[PDB]
Amino acid sequence: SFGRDACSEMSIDGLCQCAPIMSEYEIICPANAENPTFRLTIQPKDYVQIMCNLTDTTDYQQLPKKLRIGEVDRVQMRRCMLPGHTPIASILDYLGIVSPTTLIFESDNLGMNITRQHLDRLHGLKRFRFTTRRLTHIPANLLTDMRNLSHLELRANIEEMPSHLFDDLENLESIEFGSNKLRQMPRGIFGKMPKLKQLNLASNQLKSVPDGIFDRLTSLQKIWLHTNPWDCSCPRIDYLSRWLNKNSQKEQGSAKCSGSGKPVRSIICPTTGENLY
Ligand SMILES: *[C@@H]1O[C@H](CO[C@@H]2O[C@@H](C)[C@@H](O)[C@@H](O)[C@@H]2O)[C@@H](O)[C@H](O)[C@H]1NC(C)=O
Ligand SMILES: *[C@@H]1O[C@H](CO)[C@@H](O)[C@H](O)[C@H]1NC(C)=O
Repeated sequence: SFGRDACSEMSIDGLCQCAPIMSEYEIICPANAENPTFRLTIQPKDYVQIMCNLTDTTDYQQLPKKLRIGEVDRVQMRRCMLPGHTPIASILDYLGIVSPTTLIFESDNLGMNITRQHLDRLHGLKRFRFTTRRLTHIPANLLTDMRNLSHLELRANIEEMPSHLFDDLENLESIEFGSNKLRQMPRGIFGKMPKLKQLNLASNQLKSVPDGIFDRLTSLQKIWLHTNPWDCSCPRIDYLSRWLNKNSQKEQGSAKCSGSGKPVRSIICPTTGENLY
């Protein structure tokens, strides 16, 4: 495991400078650079922060060599590029990071779209957060085999969500899809969520939801649907207005009608005699 002795030795050969700050260590790569390629913040047996300043994926060869961080709970990556068509776990293995349960990936310099391969060997994760100001495509197989995942956060200006995104994922307790550009929610997306307690869909472009979309959320406790331009015309808002009125205790904040500004829960649609779902 990385400690005092490893930090002192790193400052001797001067490939990367190391300085112990508080109960943590700061690694600058390359040494004495005004704008370093890598700035690592390591707290042994707790967390690792990787601050990147890369122009292209080949800059990863400038990472500290033979570094053995060991077991940590959280890995935070900031401004880092997706390592081409190579898993993110390969960066983690090279730095000697062992079995992290939380991965945070935040970057405006991705260099490419995220794939299923980028998450290979990260099946053990319990918490995953992907953040970017860049418009990104979410493939249908992105979260396949992420069976230990209980907390998912995607803030990547996503417009569409694939229908089979949560296929075979059953341990999910929290889904944070707020502050994206979502115009639609596909029917059957929350069909197999027996443990889901929190769902955030606030600050998107949702005008409607398919009928029966939340009916299988048996463990649901909190839901965010505000800051969406909801179409409160009848019968379009019939299902959501009735559902929000019945589950009023679960709603966090207030979903409002694009026109009037009235809460969605206050709409009572008349009966025309048509078929319901
Ligand atoms: C990111 O993806 C954009 C859209 O990709 C399209 O959709 C996928 C499902 C495939 O069919 C692919 O062949 C299509 O191109 C691209 O337009 C965009 O260039 C990609 N971004 C980068 C940086 O490569
Ligand atoms: C990243 O490096 C460039 C020079 O390549 C520099 O202009 C920029 O300020 C650096 N970013 C930070 C956060 O220091």
